[PDB]
Formats: sequence, structure tokens, C-alpha cells
Amino acid sequence: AQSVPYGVSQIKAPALHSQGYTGSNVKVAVIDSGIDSSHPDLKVAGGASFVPSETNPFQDNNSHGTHVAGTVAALDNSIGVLGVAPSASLYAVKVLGADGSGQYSWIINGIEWAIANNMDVINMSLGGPSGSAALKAAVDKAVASGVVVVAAAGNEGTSGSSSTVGYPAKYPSVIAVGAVDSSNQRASFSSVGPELDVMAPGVSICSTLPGNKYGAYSGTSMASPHVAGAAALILSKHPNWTNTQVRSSLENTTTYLGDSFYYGKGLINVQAAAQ
Ligand SMILES: [Ca+2]
Ligand SMILES: [Ca+2]
Repeated sequence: AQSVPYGVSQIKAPALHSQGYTGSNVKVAVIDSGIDSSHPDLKVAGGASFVPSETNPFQDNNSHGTHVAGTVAALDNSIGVLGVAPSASLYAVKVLGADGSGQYSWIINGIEWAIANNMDVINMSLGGPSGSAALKAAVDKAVASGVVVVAAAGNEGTSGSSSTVGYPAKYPSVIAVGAVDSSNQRASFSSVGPELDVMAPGVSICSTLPGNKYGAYSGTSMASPHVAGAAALILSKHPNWTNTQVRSSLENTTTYLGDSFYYGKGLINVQAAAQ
């Protein structure tokens, strides 16, 4: 009794699953609060922890990382939910603690680890109001090394005529993801700005939670993994594509929904992006 979350269907992933493209052999690093590797609906391939006080990357004391990982790769079996790319090798890069916050050094150290270990895709469902020379350098170095870097735009809403997109999503190298609901309308919390690239489902998203549980969360943090998962599906069909060709295909085959200041290029359609 396996349920497919609306969001997985909304970006058209099941169409690729049926063709045999499920993200096999693609390494996706979920840079977050850790992932509960004991979840029956997840298979964590590796990981590392950069939080000084939480040395086990496979222990998610928050719940954020496990939910985010489940959107990316919850297994295709007869239990729980289904992920966007269920055959992806999932890596837990724990940079946030039990309180859901982390220090930039920890996050940057996590991005660095991801580059060194050849992650194909990096998902950052995190972000702050300020950036740094070191934060830009890390995400720029990952993209130069062929990694697809996806990040949550932020949950700051609108503000006059200002961009409310956070970092690292604000850097040109990072694909910034905003959130939409089931009806393709922008979630009122979703950050806006000319830095927004794509939109993905982000309201009441059902996924995995520590302790063999399932729960729904809302935020651009939930939108982001739909796009990191999409990137993995596309690489399983076209492993020769560079990170640049993966991003172009994603941005260029979206379903146009309003002005780009609010919706980026629109809703991703991985069926059209995978070719
Ligand atoms: Ca499942
Ligand atoms: Ca960006």
C-alpha cells in the first residue's frame, strides 16, 4: 500500500519511472539535518556529519533532512511514499543540528565534502538572508566541478519591489526553487525575485519522518527536492549531460505560470526535460 505524493505526479516523474528511468547510479547529497537511515522507505548510501555535537549523519534529530530525502528518493516498494528518483544513491550530509540551524562553516564544509566525493546533485533546503565569499566560492566550485546544485529560494514572501530570495539560492550558479500548491498557484510564503528559476510543489508535501513515520510539511524546502530528484531522473536517461545541460533542459521545458519575479520560468516538467 504505497502512495504517490501529488508533487511527484505534478512534475510528471511517474512517466519516466515506467520507462525504467528512476535515477539509478546518481549520487544526490541532501545537505541538511541528517537522514534517518533506519527508515524502511529510505536507503542511505553514505554521508558525513559536520555538526560538532552530532557526529552521526544517519541520526536526524530534527526531521527536516529525512522529509527532504524522502521527496528525493523514498523507495518504490509496497510501503510508505514514492520519491521522485527512488533508485538514487542518497547521501546524508548533516550540517544542521537538532534545532534545525547550523553555522556557515558547517554548511560550506558540507558542500566541500560533496564536491570531493563526486556528488552529481546537491540539494540545499536551507538558506539565510546573508552570503559570504566562502559560501559563493563553495557553490561556484561545485558547479565548475560538474555538480548540479539546487537550493530553496526561501520562505520570505513579497516585499515591495525587492528580491526576497536567500542564499545560496541567490547566486547565479545555484538553481533557486520556489513553491506552488496543487493548483499551480504560488504559495504566499515563497520568496520572489529575479533570481528565482523554477517552481515545484511545496504545500502540504507528504514524505518520510524519523521513526518509521510519514508527515506533510510546507515550504520551499519541500519544493527544492522535487527539482534535485528531477535532475537525477534526467541524468539516469542522459548520463553524458553536463550540469549546465541539465539546468537548461529543466528551465526551458517548464509550464509557464505568471511573471518570472514570482514564478521563475514556471513549473518543472521532468517528462519534457528528460527528452
Ligand atoms: Ca515506498
Ligand atoms: Ca540562483
